[PDB]
Amino acid sequence: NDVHLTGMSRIAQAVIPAGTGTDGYIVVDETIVPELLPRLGFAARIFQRYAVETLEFEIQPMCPANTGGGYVAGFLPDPTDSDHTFDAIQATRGAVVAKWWESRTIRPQYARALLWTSVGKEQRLTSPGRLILLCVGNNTDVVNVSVLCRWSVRLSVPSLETP
Amino acid sequence: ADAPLAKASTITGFGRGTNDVHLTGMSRIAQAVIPAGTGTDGYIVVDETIVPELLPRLGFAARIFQRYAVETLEFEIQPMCPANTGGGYVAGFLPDPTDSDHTFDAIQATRGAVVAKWWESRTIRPQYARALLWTSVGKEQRLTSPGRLILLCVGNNTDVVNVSVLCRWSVRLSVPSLETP
Amino acid sequence: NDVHLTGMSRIAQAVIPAGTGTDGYIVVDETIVPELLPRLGFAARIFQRYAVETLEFEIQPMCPANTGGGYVAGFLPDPTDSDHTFDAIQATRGAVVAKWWESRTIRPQYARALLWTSVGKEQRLTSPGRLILLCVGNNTDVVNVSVLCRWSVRLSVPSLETP
Amino acid sequence: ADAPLAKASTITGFGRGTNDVHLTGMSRIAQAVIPAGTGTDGYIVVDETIVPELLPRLGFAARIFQRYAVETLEFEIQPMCPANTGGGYVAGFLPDPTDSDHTFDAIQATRGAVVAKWWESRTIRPQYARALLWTSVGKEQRLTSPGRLILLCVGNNTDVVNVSVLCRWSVRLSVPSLETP
Amino acid sequence: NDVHLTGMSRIAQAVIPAGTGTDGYIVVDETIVPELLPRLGFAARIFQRYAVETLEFEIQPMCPANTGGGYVAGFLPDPTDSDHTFDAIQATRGAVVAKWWESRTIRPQYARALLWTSVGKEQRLTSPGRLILLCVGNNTDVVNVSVLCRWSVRLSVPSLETP
Repeated sequence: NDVHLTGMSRIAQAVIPAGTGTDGYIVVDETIVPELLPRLGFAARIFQRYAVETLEFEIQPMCPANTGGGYVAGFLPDPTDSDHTFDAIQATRGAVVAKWWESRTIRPQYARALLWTSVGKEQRLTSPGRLILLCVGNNTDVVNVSVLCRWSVRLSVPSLETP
Repeated sequence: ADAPLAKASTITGFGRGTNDVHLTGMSRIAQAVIPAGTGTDGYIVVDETIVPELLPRLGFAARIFQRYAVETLEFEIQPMCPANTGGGYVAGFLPDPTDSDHTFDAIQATRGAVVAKWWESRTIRPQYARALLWTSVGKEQRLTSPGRLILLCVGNNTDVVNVSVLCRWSVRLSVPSLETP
Repeated sequence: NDVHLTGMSRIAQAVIPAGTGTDGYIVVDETIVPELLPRLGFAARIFQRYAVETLEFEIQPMCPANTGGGYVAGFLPDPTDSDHTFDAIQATRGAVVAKWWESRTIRPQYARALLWTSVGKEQRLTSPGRLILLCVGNNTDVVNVSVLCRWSVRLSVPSLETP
Repeated sequence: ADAPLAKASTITGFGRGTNDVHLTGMSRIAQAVIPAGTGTDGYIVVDETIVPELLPRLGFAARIFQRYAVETLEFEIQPMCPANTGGGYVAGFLPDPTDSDHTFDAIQATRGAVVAKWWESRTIRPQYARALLWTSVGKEQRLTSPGRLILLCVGNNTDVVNVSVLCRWSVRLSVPSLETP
Repeated sequence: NDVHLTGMSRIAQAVIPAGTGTDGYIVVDETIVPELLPRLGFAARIFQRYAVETLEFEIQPMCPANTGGGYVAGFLPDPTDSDHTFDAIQATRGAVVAKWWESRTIRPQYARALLWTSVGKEQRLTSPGRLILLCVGNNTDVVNVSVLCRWSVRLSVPSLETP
C-alpha cells in the first residue's frame, strides 16, 4: 500500500593517484537512480512509484592531512547528459567545497514530485537529479573519497520488475 | 517434652540465594595490528561475537547465574596512529550471531554504524536485542549472544595502523545456579 | 483456542535396596517434558504450545521411621545433560532436604515463557527445567520414594502429533 | 574545526566496575559417615576451615572481588539416624584457623557451642571475627579465613550415624579485580 | 610522635626502542614499598608505621607526536607476584589508557589500613598495592615514559632501621 523507508548507504567510491586530477576533473558523475542505492535498490525492485521526502549527502573523504588539494560538489536537478564544469555546480543551491581531508554536507533542493522506478524514454521522471563531485585543486598524494547518502522515501503501488 | 522416633530436620533457609545483581564496567574485546600495504577495502580487522566469555569480569560471574539481560551497551574504537596515515575504517554492530556478513554494505546499513579515518576515534550506540538470554552454550546461537562486532578497513593505509576496540557493558544477571564450563 | 488445565500426577518412582545410595547417588533425574506427566501427556498430544502458570512438586517418600538417611531435591532450569552433584542443587531457588520418612515441598522458579510440546533440535524450548532427587545419606533399609507434581498450564494452537 | 597531529583518546568510563554486592544463601560444608563401634570420645568427625572455596557460589564470585566481610554466619548440624543410637556429638566454632585443637574441652569452651545426642539437631550462633579479610591465599592464614568448624563425637554410638553439617552465610564482597586460582 | 608528609617524586623510568613492546609487554611492574619513593625513603628509615591518606599517580610520557602506540596503567591492591596481563588492569578502579604522547592521572582505591615499613614474612602488611604500566600498542619510535607519584602519609612510632 504505502511505506516509509529510511537508510544510509554508499553511492560510489573512487581513488585518484598523484598527478591526476587538475581543476575540472570529474571524479564521479552519477544520477540518483534506484539502481545505485543498495537498500533502496532491493526495495524499488518491488514497488513502482516513489517520492523522496528528505535526501542528504555527505562526502567523507579519506586522505592524510598533507594532501592540499580540494573538491567541490553539488546537486543538479537536471538529469541530462551534459554538465561537466565548475560553474554549473557553482550556481546550484546547497553546494560544498573544502580540502581533501574535510567532510562536508550537501543539503540539496530536490523536486518533491512523484517519480517512477524503472527506465523509460524520458529521463526526468525516474531520477531526481545528479551528484557531481569534481576536483578543484591538483593533489599531492593518493586520496580515497567515499560519498554517502541519507535517503527517506515513500514507495507505493506494488509490482515486480525483471531487470 | 517427650521423645519421638526421629525429630524433624530444622534446616530453615535452604536454597535462598541472591537473586538480582547489576554489573557494569568497561573491558576490551579484541585488538589487532596491520602492516603497511596490507588492509585494502573489505579486509576484516576484527570479528568477534559478544559472548559473556570475552567480557572477563562478567564471565567469572555468569558462571553462577543463569540468565542475563543487557541494559546498556556501547562501544569505542580508538585507533592509534598519527595523522599521516590516511586510510579509514567502518564499524558496526550486527545483532545476528551468524557467520556470513563480510562487506561494507552490510555494516553501513545497520543502526548506529560509524566510518572515519585512522587518526580519529568514534563511538557506537547500537541497536541491541534487549531480550533476556541464557549464559551456557547450546545448539542454537541466537539465545546466548546479543550480536557481533565487525570492523573492517575501507582504504589503503600508508603506515602501520593499530586499533584497539573497547566495550562499555551493563547487565542484570539473575536466576542463580552454578555450571561447569 | 485456549484452555486452562490443572492436575496432580506421578512423575516417577524408584526403589533403593540397602547399602546402595551413598552421597551423590542420583535416584531420579528426568526433565519436565509432556511425555512424563500422564494427564498432560494425553492433552499435549493435542495442542502445540503451552505455558506453565504454576507448577509445584512434592517428594512423598515411604519408609519406616528407622531409616536414618536423607535426600535432597531441587529444580534446575537448564535442561542440559550435565548436572550430577550436590552443589548444583544447593544453589537453586526452592530446594528441600529432609530424612527419608519426611515429605517436603518444592516451590521452584520456572521460566514463564511459551514453549513447544514436540521434540526439536534445541532442548531449551520444550522443557522448563529438570527435577533431580539424589540421596545424601547412606540408608539402612529399603525406601520407596514416589515424587508427585502439581501442574497448571494453558495449552493452545490445536494440532495432532504422531509419536 | 581544523586538523591536529593526533586527536586525544575519548575513552570516557574506563575502570568503573561495580563496587558493592551482597551474597547470601546456604550451602553444606562437609559430610561423613561413621560405622558402628568406631567413634569413641574425641574422634574428629569433620574439621574443615571456612575458606571461600568450600562455599561454592561464593568461590566463583570471590574470584572477581578482593575483600569480603562476613555479616551473618550460622551453622546447622542435622544428624540422620533413628532414636536408637544413643551416642552424641559436640559442635563449635573456633576463630583460629590454626591446626591444633582436638579435644572436648576446647570446643565446649567457645561461645555458641552445642552438644546433643545423635538423634537431635542443633544450631550454632558463633562469635566470628567481623573484620574485613582478603580472598586470595598467602603466607599467613589469619587474614583469609574466619575460623574453623570442629565437630567430634563424645560417646560410643550403637548404630551407624550419618551427620551432614550446613552453613548459612551472608557476605559483602568488594574492591573489584580478577585473579587466577 | 605523629607527622604528616606530602611530596611528589619519581617512582621509575624506562626506555623502549622501536619494534619492542607488543600488547601485553610489561614496561614497569613495581610494588609501592618505601624503598622506591625518594623523600619517603629517607623518612621511612626513621619511623615504623605509616598509613597513606591520599596517593595519586601520573604517567608523564615523553615522545614525539608521531609515535602512535599506547599504554594502559592501573593499581592492583594485591601485592602478589602474579598479574601480568591486560585484563587484570582492566577490572580495577581508577585505570587509564591513552596514546604515548598523552599524560593521564591514576586515582586509585587504596587500603587505608596501617602498615609497616620494613620487610616481613607476609607481603600484604608492607605495601598497599602495585603499579603496572604495560604497552598496548606496537610503537613506532623510541618513547621515554617517566611515571610520577603524589604521596601523603602519616608516619609514627619512632625507630631506626639498618638496611
